[PDB]
Amino acid sequence: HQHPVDNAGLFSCMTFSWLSSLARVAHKKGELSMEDVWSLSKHESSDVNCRRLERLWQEELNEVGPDAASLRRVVWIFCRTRLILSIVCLMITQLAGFSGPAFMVKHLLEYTQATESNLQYSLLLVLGLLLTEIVRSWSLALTWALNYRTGVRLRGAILTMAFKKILKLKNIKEKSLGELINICSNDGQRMFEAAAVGSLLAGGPVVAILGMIYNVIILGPTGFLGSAVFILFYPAMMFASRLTAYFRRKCVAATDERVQKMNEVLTYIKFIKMYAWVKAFSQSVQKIREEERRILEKAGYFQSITVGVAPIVVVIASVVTFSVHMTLGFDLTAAQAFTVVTVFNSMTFALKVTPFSVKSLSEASVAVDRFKSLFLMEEVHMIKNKPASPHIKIEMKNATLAWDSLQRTLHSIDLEIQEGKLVGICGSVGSGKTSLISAILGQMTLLEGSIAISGTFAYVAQQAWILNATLRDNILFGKEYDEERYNSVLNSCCLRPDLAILPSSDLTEIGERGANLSGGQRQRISLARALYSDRSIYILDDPLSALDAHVGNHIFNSAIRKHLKSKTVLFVTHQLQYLVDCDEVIFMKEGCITERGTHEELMNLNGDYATIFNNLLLQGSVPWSVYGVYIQAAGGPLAFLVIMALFMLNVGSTAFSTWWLSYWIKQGSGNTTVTRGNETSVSDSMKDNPHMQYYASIYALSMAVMLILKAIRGVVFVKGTLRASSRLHDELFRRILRSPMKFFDTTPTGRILNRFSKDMDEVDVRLPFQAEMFIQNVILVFFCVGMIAGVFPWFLVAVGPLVILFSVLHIVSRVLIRELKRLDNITQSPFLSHITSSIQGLATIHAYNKGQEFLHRYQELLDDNQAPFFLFTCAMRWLAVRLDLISIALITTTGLMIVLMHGQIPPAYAGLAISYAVQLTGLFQFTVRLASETEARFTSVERINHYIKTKNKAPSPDWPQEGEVTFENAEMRYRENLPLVLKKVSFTIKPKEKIGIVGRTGSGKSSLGMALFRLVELSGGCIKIDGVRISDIGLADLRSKLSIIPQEPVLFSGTVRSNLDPFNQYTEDQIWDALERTHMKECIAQLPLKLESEVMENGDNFSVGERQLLCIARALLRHCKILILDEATAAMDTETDLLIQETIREAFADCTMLTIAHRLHTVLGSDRIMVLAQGQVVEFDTPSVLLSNDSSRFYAMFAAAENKVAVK
Repeated sequence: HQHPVDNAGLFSCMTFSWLSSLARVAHKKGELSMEDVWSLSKHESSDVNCRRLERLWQEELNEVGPDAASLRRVVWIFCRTRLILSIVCLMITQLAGFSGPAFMVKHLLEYTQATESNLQYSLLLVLGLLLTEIVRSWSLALTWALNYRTGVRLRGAILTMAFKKILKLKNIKEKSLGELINICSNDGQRMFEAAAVGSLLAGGPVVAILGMIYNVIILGPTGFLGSAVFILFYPAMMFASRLTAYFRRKCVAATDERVQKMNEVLTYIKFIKMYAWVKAFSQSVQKIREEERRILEKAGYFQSITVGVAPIVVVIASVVTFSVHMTLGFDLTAAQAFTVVTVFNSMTFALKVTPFSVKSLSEASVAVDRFKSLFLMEEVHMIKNKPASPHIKIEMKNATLAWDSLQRTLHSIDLEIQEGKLVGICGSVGSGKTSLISAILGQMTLLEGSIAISGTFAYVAQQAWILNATLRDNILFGKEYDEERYNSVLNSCCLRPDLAILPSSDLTEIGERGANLSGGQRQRISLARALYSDRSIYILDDPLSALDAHVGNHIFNSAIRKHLKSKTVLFVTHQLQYLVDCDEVIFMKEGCITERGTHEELMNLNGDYATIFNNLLLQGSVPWSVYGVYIQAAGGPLAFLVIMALFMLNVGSTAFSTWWLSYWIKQGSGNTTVTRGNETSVSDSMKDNPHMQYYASIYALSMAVMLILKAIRGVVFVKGTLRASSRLHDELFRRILRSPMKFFDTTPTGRILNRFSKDMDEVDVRLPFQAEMFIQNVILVFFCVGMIAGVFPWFLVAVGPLVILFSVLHIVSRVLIRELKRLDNITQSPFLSHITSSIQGLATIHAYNKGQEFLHRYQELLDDNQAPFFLFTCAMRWLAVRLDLISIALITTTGLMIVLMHGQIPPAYAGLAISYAVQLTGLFQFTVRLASETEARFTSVERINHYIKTKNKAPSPDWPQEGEVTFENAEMRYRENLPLVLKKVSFTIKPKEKIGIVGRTGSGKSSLGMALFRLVELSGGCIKIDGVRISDIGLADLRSKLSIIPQEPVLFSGTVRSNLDPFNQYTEDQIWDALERTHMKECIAQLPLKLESEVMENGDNFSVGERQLLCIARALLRHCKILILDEATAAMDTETDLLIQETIREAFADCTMLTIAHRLHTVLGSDRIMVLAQGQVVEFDTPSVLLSNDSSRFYAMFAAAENKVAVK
């Protein structure tokens, strides 16, 4: 039966032994492939379960009605038959995992206390213990198998129904926030988890109740205190979890703000370095980091108070019960005490899994509510009426429709067209053509009139849908491939030029791409698809919205007039050009019919259409270096030693408390003789000993000591790990990524913004948690083995082969698990891609007929994703069962060891060995899983560490005054692999002289500005300012003088005062004087807080002119002797332009002025004009002389610019 699951018997299904061959193949080969994973096993396909659920829901709706219908009843009825069997198996395992400690151990200890010699009794008891262990383990395996299969079935069915519903929506208004995910995406994983890890809820209370009753039976009124301890304990941990969640949410808000600021200042680095403004941003980031650190610290304390639930509770309950029981006058023995302790050690198993069940159930309930909210919407309704006459295609007779908002836009619409007729519709903006287009497709609701439609539609929207596939099939849209049709379509739409542009051929994709395409080409492929589809009636809505006249004419005369001569065409557009050739024109205005007839008749009528026409014509290897780096960053070996010492001290304290309990009992009476009864005798009772308060005092002291040590350990570990994480990344990374050069160009800025947002989370939140859990588990295992082997020295024989077996099995398990995970991870993505591409643009999908193709593709991709999930879960259960077998063997060995030696060991030590052997169950799986999880988190540190690893000449400040600018053959190159931009450039500028820069783009205009600031080192020559070489002056000293106004005005978040002067080097009087000169003082004065008013990002509070005026203000604040102006007139109005020229000439008239712009009039008034071409200086003369020379290129450019106005 194909899949092996359907052929296995009961024994193979109970042990998961049908998966064994895959492990052997994975070991032999090295990696797996999708060719031999498996297929799907039937009984889990989408169609069968979808039909079943649909039938159930329809029956429910018919039975009750759409007011009180519930999805919970339907889901329960769907999953009713198997949950009962799962519950029965769980009850059997919980009942059989308690009969061991309560009945088997007590009889064994009581036998040890007796004075006989038998082997049959002890052998029978050993047999009983082993059999109970086996039964418990195998029952648990069966429960898990059943639950996994049921969950997979339910998830598939619900997801397929959810995506089936969406394709028939006629009120699409919710954004792609619910539809894309919460209905057909990972939202079904919650419904899977509710049946996989949900349920299992009646597992804790039952065993807890049974244990409480048994304890009261054994001891009684003094045995009635363990219940009190447990009840008073657990709600405290609930409260601690709530507080941790609250603090975590607040920290999330703060770090979101920090990363927002980091993104804001990551790409302005030229602006920052041009003024040497690196001080402020460091301060701001440091403050935000401090606040985040404090909140994280508090959350860490409250989260770490929790991880020690079980042994602490056991010790507390035992101490209280036994102390109160003894300090009243009573009797105790080894059997009772150690039976009670062993029972206390088995109550705390299902209380390790109840909370996950509760939270999973809550999430599932919310998801079901959302699904039921979706399932009630308006369906589709397609018109099936046929025209009375065969010559009629569309029919309209006094039909009125209202758009559902119900808003009327159409009123008494009547028209009639026939096959082979071209009809054009004209109207203004908002006339109501779109309402008619929406009504003819049947989307609009019907209120009055009759509708008749025959034919097939071909719809071209004003926007291209663009489908994630190859060009050939995208044009094909699921049609048979041909040759003459294909080339006729290409020639008709003149797509051949575009084919040569494509790198490879017409086989690439039109998805995200790297070059995208133009709107006109998208329109061209849209009409290509439409006219290749070969439908009956064509609906064309303004396909030529943004095209040139020529291509419109060729497209028209090639396709519309020839191909669709006999095909009905409906044309809706605003332009009145092609309407000459149309055989019918209908004018729509104010939702009523105005004109009807041919074009010539329309001109004959001479109505509003004539007026409008006239107006228009007018891998994960992770070597040890990572661990070494983390340890070195944490502080050194001393921190490691301190933390390990504290862990060992805590666990040793717990072990000492239990040992003292064992040591008190052995000292029976103390060779004390009493005269009770009628004759003297030596008592054997523990109460008779005169010294009893000693031992109770030492008990209380032990409890207090253990509590104090646990608190100290938690605090110290949290603080140390937080310091280790906070130093490395931020301190040694932000200080380095603020002084590279050119590194910012040949590297995307979207992958340096990352590693500041995700890696910080991975290093701050999860690593300490996982490390703490792992270390605690390992140390506990070591202590348990040592404590057992201390009493019986021969126990260190059955530990060797078990270690060898564990080492053999672990590697195979790890390889199989990794390989199975990778396949699911790789195969996830096309599912999501198809879902997104289908959700975007439902109109065209519903336009022709296509629903079945998309549904089939969805189902196929669903199954291909589903299979490896099931395989992965089965592998995990396989490993768990093997480890359980090892533990059972160890327990049986120690029990037999106790039995075989009798009469030479006191009963108390035998009880202690038994009490410590039971604790070993269910630890190895936890240890292995936690080791893998904490290994997977040590990858971020590697990337961060990799990215981290990869004079004098101070003269007097006489720079001002005679500020001469001289160039002597300056050469520079942007990169070492590119041609030199500047080639022997030399010029001298006199002080207080105005110079303009003109030339074509790419000829080296920006090179002068880049090299004047020494941002890129020159390759030859030298530049001297005021007789001082710029190479001998420090970068900080040189940049503090010159100023440049950028072509685009940018502003940062904060107050106006910070945006004007962050260094607080100026008082208010100069700021007001500067603001008054640019006539913006009144605007700031009108602000309620003036200079304290808050400024949003990008300066959205102000208009463009205000931003530019603020830029000139901050330029005027510095009072520089040398100024560079760079294209201040990009898209700014003429009034503001004359304003800025007036302000510049009134303010910058006492300093050297250099201008680089595309407007000749800006540099017309300059003393001299510079012309550059191909990196060489061409012309250097006054404007009067340059204009007088015809051969000058500047004069030719001026004539060409002037001809654009005089001629036109």
